Amino acid sequence: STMIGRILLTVVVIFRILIVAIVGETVYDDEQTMFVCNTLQPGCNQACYDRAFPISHIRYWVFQIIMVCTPSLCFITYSVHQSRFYIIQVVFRNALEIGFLVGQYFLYGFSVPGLYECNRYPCIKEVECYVSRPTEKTVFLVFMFAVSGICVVLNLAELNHLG
Amino acid sequence: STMIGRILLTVVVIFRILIVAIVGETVYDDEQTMFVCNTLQPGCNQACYDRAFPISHIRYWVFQIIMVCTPSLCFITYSVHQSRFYIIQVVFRNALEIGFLVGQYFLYGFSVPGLYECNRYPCIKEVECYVSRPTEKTVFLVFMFAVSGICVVLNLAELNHLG
Amino acid sequence: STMIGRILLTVVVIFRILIVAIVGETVYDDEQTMFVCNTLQPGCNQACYDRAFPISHIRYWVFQIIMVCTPSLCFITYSVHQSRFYIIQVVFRNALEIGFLVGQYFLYGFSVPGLYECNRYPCIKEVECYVSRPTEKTVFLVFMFAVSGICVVLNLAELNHLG
Amino acid sequence: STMIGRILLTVVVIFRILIVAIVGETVYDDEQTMFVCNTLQPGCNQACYDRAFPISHIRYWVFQIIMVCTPSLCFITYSVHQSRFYIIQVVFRNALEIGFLVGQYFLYGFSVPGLYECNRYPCIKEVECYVSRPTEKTVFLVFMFAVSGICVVLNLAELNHLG
Amino acid sequence: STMIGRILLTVVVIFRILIVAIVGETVYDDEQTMFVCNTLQPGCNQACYDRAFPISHIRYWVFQIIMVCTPSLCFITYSVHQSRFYIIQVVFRNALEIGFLVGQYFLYGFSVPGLYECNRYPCIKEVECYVSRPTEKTVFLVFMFAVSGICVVLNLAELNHLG
Amino acid sequence: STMIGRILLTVVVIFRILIVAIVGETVYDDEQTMFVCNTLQPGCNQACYDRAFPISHIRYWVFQIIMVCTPSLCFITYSVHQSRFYIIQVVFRNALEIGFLVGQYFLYGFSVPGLYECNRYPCIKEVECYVSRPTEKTVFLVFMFAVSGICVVLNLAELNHLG
Amino acid sequence: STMIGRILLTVVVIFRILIVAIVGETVYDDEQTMFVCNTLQPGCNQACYDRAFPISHIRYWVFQIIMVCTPSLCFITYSVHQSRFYIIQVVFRNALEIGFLVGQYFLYGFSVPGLYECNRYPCIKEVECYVSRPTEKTVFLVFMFAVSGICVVLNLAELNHLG
Amino acid sequence: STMIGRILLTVVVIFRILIVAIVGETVYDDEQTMFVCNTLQPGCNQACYDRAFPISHIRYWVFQIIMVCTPSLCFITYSVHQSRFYIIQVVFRNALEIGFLVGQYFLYGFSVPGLYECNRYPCIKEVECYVSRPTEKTVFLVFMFAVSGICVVLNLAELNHLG
Amino acid sequence: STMIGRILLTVVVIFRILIVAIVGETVYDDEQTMFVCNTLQPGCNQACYDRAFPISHIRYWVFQIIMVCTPSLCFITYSVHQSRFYIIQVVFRNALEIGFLVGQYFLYGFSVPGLYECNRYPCIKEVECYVSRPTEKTVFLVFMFAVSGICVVLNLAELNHLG
Amino acid sequence: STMIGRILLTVVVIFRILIVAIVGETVYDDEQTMFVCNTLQPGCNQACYDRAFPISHIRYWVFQIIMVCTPSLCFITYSVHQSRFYIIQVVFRNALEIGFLVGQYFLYGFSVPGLYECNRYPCIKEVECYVSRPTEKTVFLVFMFAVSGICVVLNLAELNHLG
Amino acid sequence: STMIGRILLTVVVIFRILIVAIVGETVYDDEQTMFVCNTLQPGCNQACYDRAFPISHIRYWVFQIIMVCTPSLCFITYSVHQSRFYIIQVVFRNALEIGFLVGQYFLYGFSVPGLYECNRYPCIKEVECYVSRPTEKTVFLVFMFAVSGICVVLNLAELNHLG
Amino acid sequence: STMIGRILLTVVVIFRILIVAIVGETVYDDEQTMFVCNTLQPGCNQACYDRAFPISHIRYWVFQIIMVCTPSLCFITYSVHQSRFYIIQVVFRNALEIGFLVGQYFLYGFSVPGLYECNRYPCIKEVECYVSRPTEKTVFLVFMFAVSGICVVLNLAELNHLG
Repeated sequence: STMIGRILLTVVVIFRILIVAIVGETVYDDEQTMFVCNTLQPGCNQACYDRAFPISHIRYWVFQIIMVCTPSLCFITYSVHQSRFYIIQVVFRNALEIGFLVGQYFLYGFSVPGLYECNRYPCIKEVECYVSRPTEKTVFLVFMFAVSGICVVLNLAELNHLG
Repeated sequence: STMIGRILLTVVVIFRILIVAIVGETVYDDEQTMFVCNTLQPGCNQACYDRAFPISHIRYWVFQIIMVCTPSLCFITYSVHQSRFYIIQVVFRNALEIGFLVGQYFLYGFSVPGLYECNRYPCIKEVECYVSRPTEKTVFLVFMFAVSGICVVLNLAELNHLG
Repeated sequence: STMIGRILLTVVVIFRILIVAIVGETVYDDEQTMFVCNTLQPGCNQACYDRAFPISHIRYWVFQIIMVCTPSLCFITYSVHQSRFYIIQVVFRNALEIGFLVGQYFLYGFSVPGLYECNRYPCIKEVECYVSRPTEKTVFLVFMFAVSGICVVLNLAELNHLG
Repeated sequence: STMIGRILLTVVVIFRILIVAIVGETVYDDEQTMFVCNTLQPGCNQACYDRAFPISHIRYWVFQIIMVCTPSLCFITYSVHQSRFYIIQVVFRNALEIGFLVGQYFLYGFSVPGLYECNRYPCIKEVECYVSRPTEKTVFLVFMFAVSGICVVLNLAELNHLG
Repeated sequence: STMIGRILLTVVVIFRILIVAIVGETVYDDEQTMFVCNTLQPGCNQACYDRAFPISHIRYWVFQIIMVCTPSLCFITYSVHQSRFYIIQVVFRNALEIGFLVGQYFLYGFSVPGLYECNRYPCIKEVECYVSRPTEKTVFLVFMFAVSGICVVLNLAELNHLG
Repeated sequence: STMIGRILLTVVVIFRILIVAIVGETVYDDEQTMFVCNTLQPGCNQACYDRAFPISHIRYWVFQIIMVCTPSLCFITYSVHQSRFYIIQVVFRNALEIGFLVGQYFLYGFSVPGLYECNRYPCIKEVECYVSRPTEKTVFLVFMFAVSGICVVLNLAELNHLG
Repeated sequence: STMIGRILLTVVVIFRILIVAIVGETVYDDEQTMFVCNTLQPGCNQACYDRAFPISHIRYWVFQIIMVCTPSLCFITYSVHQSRFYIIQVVFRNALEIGFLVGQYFLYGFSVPGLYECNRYPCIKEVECYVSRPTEKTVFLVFMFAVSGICVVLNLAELNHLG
Repeated sequence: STMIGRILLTVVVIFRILIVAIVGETVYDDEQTMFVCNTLQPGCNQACYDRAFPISHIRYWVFQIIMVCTPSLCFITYSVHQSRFYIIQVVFRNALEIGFLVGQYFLYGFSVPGLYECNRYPCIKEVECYVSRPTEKTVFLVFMFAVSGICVVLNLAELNHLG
Repeated sequence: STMIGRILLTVVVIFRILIVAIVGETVYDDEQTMFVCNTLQPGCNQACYDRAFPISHIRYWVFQIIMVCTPSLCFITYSVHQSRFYIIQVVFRNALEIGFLVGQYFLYGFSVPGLYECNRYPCIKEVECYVSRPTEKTVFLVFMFAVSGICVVLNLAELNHLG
Repeated sequence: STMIGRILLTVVVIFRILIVAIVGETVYDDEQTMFVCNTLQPGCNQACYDRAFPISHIRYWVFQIIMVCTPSLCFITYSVHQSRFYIIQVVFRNALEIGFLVGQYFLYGFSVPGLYECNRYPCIKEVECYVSRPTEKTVFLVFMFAVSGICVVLNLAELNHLG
Repeated sequence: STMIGRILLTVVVIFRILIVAIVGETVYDDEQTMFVCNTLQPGCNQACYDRAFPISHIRYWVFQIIMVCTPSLCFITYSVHQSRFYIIQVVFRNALEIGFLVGQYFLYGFSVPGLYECNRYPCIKEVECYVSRPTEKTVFLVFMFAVSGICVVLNLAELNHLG
Repeated sequence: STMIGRILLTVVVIFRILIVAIVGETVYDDEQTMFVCNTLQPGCNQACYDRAFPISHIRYWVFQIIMVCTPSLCFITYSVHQSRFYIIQVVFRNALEIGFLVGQYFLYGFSVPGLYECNRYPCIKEVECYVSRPTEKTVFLVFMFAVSGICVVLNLAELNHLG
């Protein structure tokens, strides 16, 4: 019952990592080339794009994948050079993944709107801008949040048993 | 008679997976760059493209390839760490592939039209938009539906024998 | 005399497969970007391109390469799991390659014209469109038809001996 | 206490090297295509871009990654051909990394502004130009400066013990 | 004296093959995008480009590299399945390489002009068109002709000795 | 003292080769797309670009890397088939690298100007053109000249000892 | 009381005629140059302009001015060549002016909208078009209808007295 | 009865002449600027405009006004220098006006279509072109034909009496 | 003292009328061609121009010139057909000119701003538009208001004496 | 018989002069704005227009009208200040009009072609240009040549009688 | 001596008035269409044109012509209705013309520069703008100032004699 | 002999004045709109046009017509208010016309070139610009110089007789 969950964690991790490496890289290719605003101003496309999407979805997910696999790198490299390390590494993984999930919800939310209203310099008054591919990016948002939730839950399976 | 079908399933799976990795990625390269609508409105190209093609054909097929190979990943990883697992994994594969096939038919259908009629904001009244490469995408649709059907049938070969 | 022909078949197959993987992919890169029609109509470039070239040359050749190597995949995978299989696989290869060659001649012919005359909707009356790179695509057509003919002939060498 | 720090240095190094190889290459793809100035002058976009960003962020970081791993290449190649080499290589690594960090702060600083004011020939009087993606490049700047600081500190851990 | 020449042939062959795989592919990237003619006619750029450069330089060199290495593939595959084969393969290599060299001189010549004069349909009367990068393509032409000559000469070294 | 210099030569060679393979390829990507001249003439951009930069910086450096490693290829291939070869190969390497360095200085010099003055046909009288990225290309020029000098010096270390 | 009304009719007539000759000609100058529709279709601007404004306001008013002064031309030319003519000419003037007023109301109405919805060939489905200067043309419409009403009333003053 | 008709002829003549001098000149101002064809060909707008409208409506009407008033100029100038002249001048006026009316019907007809189909050189195959203001030009056509008919009839009133 | 004021009224009237006929017509020529708004919307230039300037300055002044000279036309035409008429005509002129002056102040005010903020359909949110020639139109506004005031005052000179 | 011809000369002269003043001025309005050539060259439109039409049709006809009425101006001004003058003036008129007619035929001919082939600097090789309104200008050419012929003939009527 | 000066004043006045009515109106036709600034900003052309030329040269000269002829209109209209009026009118003319001349020098100066430097909103920092036809406008400025000076002097001739 | 020359002077004067008022005004209409230079610089068209044609041909001829008729205005106005005036006026006319003719030759010369070479700021180095209509302007130049010469000669006829 409790033993197999490790199989589930490993498989969702590698799954999680190749959806994000083979699918996500090309939904987000033309983000800024196909982002258009309704103005004649130079430099308002750049301002309003950077205000709407300060850090892209896929950069945050790459960093979140790499950062929650660093504790394992420590646990491997300690073994090669040679259980108190084990529990520490597990609690640190749990803390990192919860912090990253809640930071995700607070950065992005649950949706990607199709319109944005922008009032940064050099734009005059407020302007309207149009996102390219909002429904696919919404589906990807919700899929990553669900997988993140599943691994949060399964990591919390192991915590209670030994702790 | 019944024994060889496994050879056929494995070969159609790897076949299925490399047509989709070497051919499909570049029919769908210029989908949004070569999608044109008949208007002067900013932001109606984005709205009407995202309404016509909410999730691209090839993202659904990547996910369908990866998702129907996850049960095997569980069956391998259980064997390394060490028959009731076997039958469960087979029935889950069958259920997943049937659900994905019927979801495909209900998302996309059997054709890709050359014209689309769109009435989303910011577009004014209804507008006409023009798909790039509708015949090749139709041939690919029908080919994937046929291969999906073949593996559905051959998976259902094995179910009856043991079950 | 008869024995060496297998060497010739294998070498023309791998030859055939790397000309098509290293040369063909970039003659056909800019096909639709550099296809131009003589009109002011939106959406007539897409219609007339898709009417002229319903399935690209190189997609048909990829599929023809992959499809005429699937019988060997069956013959290998049967041997790993463990002569009546042999002759069946050979006659199926022959039938597949002849069907694909004649289907090629009936799809494409022997030439690629430099002009095309098109009368699809949304185009008004008939229009004239201009193919990019017709001579190189003609040379590639004729080269693939000749190599296909050579392997058809050499496969038919083996049929008569055992059959 | 002191022994494990080597694990931390190695892991931050490989970490540091793959964030920079998988993330950084595509924030900086469209830097000059999406850099716009407010003029009708030919050649003022080139002048003002090259004045604002004389050496890109990511070229400096590639060179800094490669240059602070060359002492290890010397220490490996000496061992294959066959402790005084060791301490020398460590002090040289420390000196190189401190020099590169302070040179970074003096080249770039801590921010990337969204506007630039430029008065190079051929531009007339002073002109205003607009950076694409200033917030993401700022986050990357600060992240690289923090990781550089961490490895500076941990290298200085080892110096005091033997020295 | 005579023995070492084989070392020279092998090294010039691999040399010849990686200059052509790492350098040549990107001189010829923008050939048709940066080819411009002096007209307002649709479809005269395509006609005049295809008349000037019917088969690109680098496609001919790829085919010439692959075609003059096929005899060795026959000589290897015969050895695995198991001197009269040897001499035949050598004379065939010599004949192939001389035929390809002289065909090169008769297709392309020794120069790439910077201007071209074109009178194909749909162009009106004769028109003037402008080649992009003629000096680099000339240097590459002459370099490939010189290396081809060197291997022609060294192959003819071996012929006389045994023959 | 004299023995270790070989370590330094090997490491600067591989260093030299990966700065040039990972950094240089993308400074020189948009050279001709972002090269602009001040005219309305068709075909003066092509003429003046090819007059300013007859052979790109990075093609010369690729060829210089490959050409000064061919003597080692001869020395390896002789050893496999089996000291007079050794000294010959060293003097040939020295001669090749000095010839390539001085040819570099005579082709390019020490700078890349930001303006160019051009009077080739089809341009009318003399025209002014604007280089993209002159400071980064200058830094790369000077870096390659310095590394070339270092290996020239260290090769000349070995010459005197045996000679 | 009744006698002076003729003074009022003559003065409103000449008034009516010079507002229409000095003011009206240049409100209606740029009508078709500044009429814009929201499409990319050739020839939909012409179709939709001609459907919206089949006969311009000012052509109808010129014809109405000229046509209701022709009876006086008959009455003058009869007198030069030399009371039954008089009453006939008056009743004909009355009939003409009432017919022209009611025809005006039935052609144009009381307003000029700022938007028009158009579904003529070559336009696709229905389209939206934008009138230039709708408020000034509305003020002119209402002013001409009021003056027309005043002269209708004053002509009907004279009818009853003699009739 | 018969005497007054001369009053009617004179008044319709001056009427006819000022509708044509004050109204007609500006319906036909932008005829060729606002005539558009559906092509990218240079010089097909000129060819197809000149094929559709070989002689403008208003040039024919100016000439018809001037030509049917020349007999009166002869009759006046004869009287100043000083009945057989009279009847001759009347029959010549009648013949001229009938010839001009029937020539009008045979040149232009009764309508102005909104579309024209054109196959003149330099146009490719047949093309579609769009007339500006077809309804107003139709109303003017029919009005001039009706007035021409009225004066034809009234001239034929006088012929029978004396003749 | 009181007698000469009539000379002043007549001369300011003809003065007033030729400044407005020779100067004003061409300040207001390019009003709508040189009116620009900051948007990509079709039809927002028309909407926002017509909202900013519903009736042009010069149409109101033409009508005000013509309307305050109609009482004199009545007083002349009464005299030709033949003091109670006199005083009535004077009080009506006074009332008309005061009503027109105060209506002017309430329509236009005392300034013409260089910017306008507009939120009419089809414009999105509020937009900014730019008036051409605001200082010259301001000088003309103030000049016409001053001359109007002077004639108001001098007309009120005559009222008190007889009344 | 001979006496009336003077009436015919005077009337054809004034006729000739008002067709040319009321019709001709606006066929030739847009001659150079609507003259298009098939090139991208600056300044080839100007060169080829000025080569095709060195002196416009209507300037030659204005000068021919004014120059053949100057002898009458001499004959009038001599009479005011106060038969040998008479005959001289008539023979000079005849000589002037014949010289102008034959000069017309030698300048222009009898047609206006729709295409022109031009090889002036700055044009490259020969180019094709397209005349606007060639049929109307042909009709005007032939009409002026016929009227010129008629007055030539009638002037030659008077010569023989007195001479 | 003193008597003839009146002839000179009248002739310079009518001279002055027809140079300004026949020449000046078309130097100043394209002033704002051919005024260009070096920016991409909407609305900076309007701002900077109106800042450079607040009131056109020719409007000031029209007003100066009309205003210095109003005293004569008073002197005529007084004579019709019927020497103290005379001297008053002369001193008022003198005062008006001197005030207008010095106001001219203080508005415009003696030159029209070819460049203007502008820093009004919406322009960013300071911008450079280019005047069309500065030398002709300078010649006209100096000519009007000289003629104004001549009439100032000759008016001052008459003042001293009677005064 | 000597008496009639006055007839010739008067007629050439009025002739001279109406060729220049009816023909010249529209050769010089599009001078600056159809003047094109070969650059991308803003403001180089204005600079180079104003350098090439500082004062237009037709402004100089208007001023020369008006200035050589002012002495007659003096001679008329002296006669109305009432032989020493006569001779003075004649010598002044002669001096004015000779000065204007030689000033013409020194301003303009005898030709109008089709190309101009310009090196004014803001133009970069020297540029080439293209005159519109050089042959017609040359014919007009030579015609005005010939007529000017004729009146110079005939004025000099009268000088000698009385003087």
